[PDB]
Amino acid sequence: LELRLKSPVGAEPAVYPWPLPVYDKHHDAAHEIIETIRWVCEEIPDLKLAMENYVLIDYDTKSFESMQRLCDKYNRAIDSIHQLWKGNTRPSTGLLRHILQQVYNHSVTDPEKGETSFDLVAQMIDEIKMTDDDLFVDLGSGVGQVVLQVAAATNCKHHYGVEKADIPAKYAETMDREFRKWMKWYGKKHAEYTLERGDFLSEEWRERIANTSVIFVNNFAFGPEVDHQLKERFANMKEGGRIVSSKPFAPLNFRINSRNLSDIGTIMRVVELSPLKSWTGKPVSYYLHTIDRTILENYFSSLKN
Ligand SMILES: Cc1ncccc1-c1c(Cl)sc2ccc(NC(=O)NCC(=O)NCCCN(C)[C@@H]3CCCN(c4ncnc5c4CC=N5)C3)cc12
Repeated sequence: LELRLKSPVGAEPAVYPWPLPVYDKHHDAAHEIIETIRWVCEEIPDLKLAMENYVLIDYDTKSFESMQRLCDKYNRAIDSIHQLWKGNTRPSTGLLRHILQQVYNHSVTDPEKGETSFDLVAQMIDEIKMTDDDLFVDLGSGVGQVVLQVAAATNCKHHYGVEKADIPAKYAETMDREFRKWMKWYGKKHAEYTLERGDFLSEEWRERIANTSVIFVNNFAFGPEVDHQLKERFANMKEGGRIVSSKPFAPLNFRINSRNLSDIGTIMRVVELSPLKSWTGKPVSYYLHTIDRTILENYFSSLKN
């Protein structure tokens, strides 16, 4: 008693047991199956032609037979297309959102222990414009969704996620497995990444932060001691190093003077960025900090002149 979806690239099939799992009040495996089929049909125009029209319209998610017939029709169309062909690119943004949701639903089995975030991360990725020279770190990466989104979208040398908390770091291990598996199932390419359990305030992480060109950090809920210690870690970063955060680490209007020479504002430019400046989501801002020690050098040059 199960349902199978054949991979469009010949990987192992996706196997779902019956009764199908319900993930939450807004997500279930039946709709995940239907949406997976629809995404594969977008990926492969021949597949849409091979598949009969009525199949994705006339379906009963509460009927094993109807869900089985839907899977059988898609599976037969995959076989016909595989036969036609007998004669790895980066996923689209829409497909990537589906993959990340699918990876999360299969990994976070008990959510008690995405949408607006996804589109915001996509905006941040578009603004920062990382290259193969960059090293990316999401400081306090949770279950790893931001790292997975960035790794699937950019060509950074490596993407890292560091998470201290036990429950998220444990779920991240499954998120990592499920992501690699689903990305292979669709035949989609992603850059290298690592989800690690650790403390970003450790001695090991002091040098790693110093050597990171792009840091993303959701610092909104951090205490003043974590924030204070992070500013100290950022003070070792290279010129041009960037920090994208949910709360600024220095004032937007920082003005260097004789009384504030110890502030992080002496060595970084800070700008408030917003998708509102065609966005229709939450009126949210993010903060881009760029390491620039010329702020401090110019102040000293002006003291001597
Ligand atoms: C996109 C977005 N959507 C909604 C709101 C905001 C945003 C947002 C911006 Cl707006 S900018 C931006 C940049 C990055 C990110 N990334 C993530 O969201 N990444 C996932 C995510 O879940 N991030 C939060 C994980 C929090 N953790 C459980 C721990 C809490 C305690 C601390 N901690 C911890 N870890 C390791 N060592 C440690 C510590 C403490 C001391 N030493 C981590 C997000 C955003």
